[PDB]
Amino acid sequence: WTGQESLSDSDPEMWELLQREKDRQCRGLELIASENFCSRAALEALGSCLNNRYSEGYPGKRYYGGAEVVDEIELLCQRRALEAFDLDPAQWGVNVQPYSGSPANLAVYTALLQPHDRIMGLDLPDGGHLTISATSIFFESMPYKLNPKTGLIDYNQLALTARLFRPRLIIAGTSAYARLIDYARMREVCDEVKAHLLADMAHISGLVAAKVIPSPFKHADIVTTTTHKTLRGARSGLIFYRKGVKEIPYTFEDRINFAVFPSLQGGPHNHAIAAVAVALKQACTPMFREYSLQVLKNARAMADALLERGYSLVSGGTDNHLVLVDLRPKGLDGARAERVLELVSITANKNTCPGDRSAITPGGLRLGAPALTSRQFREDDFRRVVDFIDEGVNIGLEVKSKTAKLQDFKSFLLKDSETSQRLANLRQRVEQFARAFPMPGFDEH
Amino acid sequence: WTGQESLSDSDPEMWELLQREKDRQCRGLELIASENFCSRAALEALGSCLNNRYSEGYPGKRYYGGAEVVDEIELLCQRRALEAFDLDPAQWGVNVQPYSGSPANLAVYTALLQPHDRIMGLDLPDGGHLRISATSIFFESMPYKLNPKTGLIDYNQLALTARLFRPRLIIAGTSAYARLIDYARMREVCDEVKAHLLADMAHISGLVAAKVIPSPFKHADIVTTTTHKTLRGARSGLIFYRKGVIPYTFEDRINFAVFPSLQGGPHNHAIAAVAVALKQACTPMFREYSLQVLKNARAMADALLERGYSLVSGGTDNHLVLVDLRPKGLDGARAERVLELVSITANKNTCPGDSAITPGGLRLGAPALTSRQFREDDFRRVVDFIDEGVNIGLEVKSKTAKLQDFKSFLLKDSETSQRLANLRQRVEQFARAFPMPGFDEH
Repeated sequence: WTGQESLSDSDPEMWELLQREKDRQCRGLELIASENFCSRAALEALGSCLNNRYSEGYPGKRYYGGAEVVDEIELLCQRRALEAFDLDPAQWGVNVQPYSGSPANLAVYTALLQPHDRIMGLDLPDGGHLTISATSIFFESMPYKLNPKTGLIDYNQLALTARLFRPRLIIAGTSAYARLIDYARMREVCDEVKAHLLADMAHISGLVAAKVIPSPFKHADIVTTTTHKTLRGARSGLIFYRKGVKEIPYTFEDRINFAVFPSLQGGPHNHAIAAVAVALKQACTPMFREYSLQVLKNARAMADALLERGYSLVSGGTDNHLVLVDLRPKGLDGARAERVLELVSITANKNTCPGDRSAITPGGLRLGAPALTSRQFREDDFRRVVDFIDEGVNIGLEVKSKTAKLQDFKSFLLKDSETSQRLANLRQRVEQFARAFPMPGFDEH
Repeated sequence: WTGQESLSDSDPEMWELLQREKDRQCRGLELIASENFCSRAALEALGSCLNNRYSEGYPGKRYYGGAEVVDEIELLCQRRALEAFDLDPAQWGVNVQPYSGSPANLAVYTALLQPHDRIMGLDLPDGGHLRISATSIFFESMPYKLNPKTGLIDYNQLALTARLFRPRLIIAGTSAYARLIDYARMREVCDEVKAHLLADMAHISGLVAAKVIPSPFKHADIVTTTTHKTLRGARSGLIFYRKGVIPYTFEDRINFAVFPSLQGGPHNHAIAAVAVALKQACTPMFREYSLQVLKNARAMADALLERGYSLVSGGTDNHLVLVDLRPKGLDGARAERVLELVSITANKNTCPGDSAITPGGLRLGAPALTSRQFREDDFRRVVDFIDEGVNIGLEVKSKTAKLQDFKSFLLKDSETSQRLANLRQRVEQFARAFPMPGFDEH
């Protein structure tokens, strides 16, 4: 055992699996949950010897051996994050250790709130498509809601209801929201009621960095994010925090750092920090701004094509990487569409429409442009992506007429021969279209 | 821009640093914190398109598109994990999503306890340096004790205080303890006081797989671990739990605590790397490696005993040895610093008789160097270099008063820095010649 023998030679079972995922990403239309195709350079650092370094604690104050290079990476990653978001290092700091998105938010909560302190966040922030929570368990949550008429945040009810609830922390964030969040309005409500504003910009950070949308940094105390959504890097988290005066100084740095370690996490994933750091250098470039504009252009193109075929869209359209389809008028629910699209190699997830209760089978569907725009899709290509989605939906409506239960519907897609061929036909064309485009990452895996 | 260009071309600055870490890993003696060197096959899964795959939820119940392949990698990793610890699928399940060890443990607390329920773990379970823990913040913790004279865990005193305190959960686990933990005895206590036994085998779990030390699964009903210490995999975490039988109710709650309570999407690249490594862990080869880790610890202990270093608890049954430097007249602060400057990695440790006192100890481990085909004679050779480091430490501790002055002296003094550079070069020669698991250059 050398320890240096390839994956394909030493573990065929797993290499066979790895290749199926690479083929699927290449052959399919990837529209799911603001995901992306990570670059080769970032991935190289992600699966590297940096995986082997213990480095509990923080750069500067690690006195045990070996953490000297890893210090310089962590400190580099910070500067590049502050650069990507055009932040004054005197006014802003950043903690690059959080293992993913949720651990980033959890570390902010435990840093600034006592157990049982009160938090407010948007109800069903990610769509509610998987029907307690950290927020709800160790602290006292109260949701604010979307306004069912407009599909936008009901900032009024949020302002009115927060005066009564008295939260110490309000979250400004939603991964299933196709419009721009009014951070200044959220800052009003927080200052009045005497609360921290946390901008969770998980799925839109690359857009914020490229300056194709308004920055929550101009208004938020704290900003959390992910690094694998619209930022195009590795799966990781970040926590940005203000520092300096306003002379009463901010006290975020030490509490936020102490919450990540030692309160919640162990030693950081230095492989992940380096892969993030690669992607953030990439994000600073003009190439990434031109990409981010194309993301918006493509999502708007997608939105228009759906509208032009008589689809309803939650909130009328988009200012965003996302477009939320409301399928209820068209006659299909989200679970049904979600499934049918999988079988023709199109990844989406269902989404709860504003107005509908928990027990209604979500009638919407969340789509997003980041992944495919990274494969050099233009507006024409997304217009043609919608042709494929619409055809898939029309198969669904045919099968809805011939079936009753969700389980009847689902079996009928596989077993009815006239349906399984129409799906196979749409799958073959979808796949003929998608393969032709380039793909970021490695050739083979 | 393709996103397909090499790291060295598109980011020379980062590539430089990456190779400095790889170089430092090859030329150094690496004894810190039970860390290891990950297989190339494992790191190839880690550097992969699996990074791109969203899959919040669990296999079989993920109805959004794209998850078909990742459903299989997750379930395969579970079977490969239950296989590696010789666990029957009817009696044991395993959750392979924890982002690391501390999330793996935190998920178990929230799964089983309410907030403010009572817990008991070992005081300073990791050691010294770097209401503190999240376990202290949300729950009501009262620590249990090492016996300050012997070095071992005070099982009698633990049972005394546990009768008073009425804990709901007890944590068996220390990443700074050179001994076997009497899991039978801890279950006897937890049965008596009606409490859950959690076994955090984080640092030792590779040894448990290879059957070279006794298994906590015999006596515990929840087991957490890491996958990058003795298991040699990528950085991650696991939660093993009972199922079957009057049935167990751990599966649903544990799963809910991981998602949606504490985590978002799983890291499927890391899960896939773990799965590569648990396959490696099921082989006779891995058992050779693990026996050699235990024997290289003893070989390291005995060479330190043979120069009259006191070791906490007399020695080791383990992958690591805990060196008491209070007799020798140096502290863990100065020791780890000198060793760092001659490419030897270790960390300071609190000795049983003392907290706010500079830790007069040292934690050294086999796993990493044993993975470079180090034998007993190579570890006695390691102790030679460590001993020369300690000696230089005493040489400087005489000449200088405070740590700020001490550390400055190691760089600024001409005669010391040359004797350092000389020792360093003899360590870097010795180590560079050994083989290294992983990629050639990064």
